[PDB]
Amino acid sequence: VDAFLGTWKLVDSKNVDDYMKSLGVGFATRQVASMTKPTTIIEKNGDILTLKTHSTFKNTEISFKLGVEFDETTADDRKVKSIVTLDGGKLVHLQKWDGQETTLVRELIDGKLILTLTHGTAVCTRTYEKEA
Ligand SMILES: CCCCCCCCCCCCCCCC(=O)O
Repeated sequence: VDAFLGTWKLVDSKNVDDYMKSLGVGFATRQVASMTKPTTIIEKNGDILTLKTHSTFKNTEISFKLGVEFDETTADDRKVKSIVTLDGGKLVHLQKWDGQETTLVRELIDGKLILTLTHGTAVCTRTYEKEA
């Protein structure tokens, strides 16, 4: 996981509105989200990973061990069962609730961190660049 660690800032986003609409996020929150550029911080302490997402709108923090299920409350206030794993070099975060699923897949391409979010038929891609 070591190549994922650090501070990353959003530089590009495609289809976030479609993804949020699929999740049932209301139009006013979608407005703010389409204009926010979060910072994501990924840190490790032994086998515990901490993932922070900071912005002017909402802040979230989760800590987890790879491969061990945990309870998570998401930024849009879903209560989900989550698991994060390493699969083919990608960090795969699966959230399950009410019989639904959404995946958040992070992969490193050319030194950038690409986050792909899928729910239903909606696919959003967000690109993050590393801050020194
Ligand atoms: C947490 C910053 C985004 C603000 C949007 C809050 C309501 C939508 C939340 C949808 C799930 C989280 C999306 C994560 C996107 C990312 O980390 O870039």
